[PDB]
Amino acid sequence: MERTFLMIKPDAVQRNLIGEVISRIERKGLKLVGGKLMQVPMELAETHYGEHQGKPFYNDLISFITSAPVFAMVVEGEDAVNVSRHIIGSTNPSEASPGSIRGDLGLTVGRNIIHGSDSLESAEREINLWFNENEITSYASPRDAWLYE
Repeated sequence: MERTFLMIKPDAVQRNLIGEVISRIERKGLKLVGGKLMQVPMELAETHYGEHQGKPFYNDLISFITSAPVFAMVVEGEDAVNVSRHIIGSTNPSEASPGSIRGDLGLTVGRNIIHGSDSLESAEREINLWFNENEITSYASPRDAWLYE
């Protein structure tokens, strides 16, 4: 089944929203398949946000993402990448739909609660970068028979 990478950012962790964010993912029907609270190594940060490398907000993205732990997640479900993006909401929390994570919980584009893989491509990249196969479980849930055909 389709999988994506999610990350609860240091802002959420420092605001004590880990529980709140996880509930919103769970209840949508996505399956938590890998997860770990971890401090982010300087190496890992740069390679993860490689694609932005030139920008006006890169220096401050590295310092931020490493300023406290994060909750790194691997979530599984049908259409996971775009479903996740849907409940996460637009980058700018001022434009993200009310009801979405960013919409309800975040204030500013730089401090916006949670990261989600933006494509099937970067999903597979990000999953392999943050997790090793043996950290990612794979299991059936009672509700699976009732989320899908």
